[PDB]
Amino acid sequence: GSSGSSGKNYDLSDLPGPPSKPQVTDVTKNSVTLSWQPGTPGTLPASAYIIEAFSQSVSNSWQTVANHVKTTLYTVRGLRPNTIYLFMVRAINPQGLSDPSPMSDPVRTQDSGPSSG
Repeated sequence: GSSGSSGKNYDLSDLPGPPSKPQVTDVTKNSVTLSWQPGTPGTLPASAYIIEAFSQSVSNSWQTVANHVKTTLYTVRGLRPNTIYLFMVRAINPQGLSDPSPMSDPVRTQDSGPSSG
């Protein structure tokens, strides 16, 4: 469409093109807000997004930390203060998940003080 070239040409895929790397906006002791710009369709439309997180000091796994996200800006919650986190965004469609976004790179939560200062 409004482009017609890329480095590669086609794929063996029926999935959306992935989101951009998220940003980070609001953070607290245990919520943080992520903002990204969306993927684009091809074969099919998009259904929703996921966000995963990973933290060595939480569980050794990547886990789902929001599911069927219908927005581009999302407050994560329930985290641990003074703990590092990673995030990736994933698109969803009628056939699979897309390729992931880039990682957010490791945020740190604040602390469970009030931050009067």
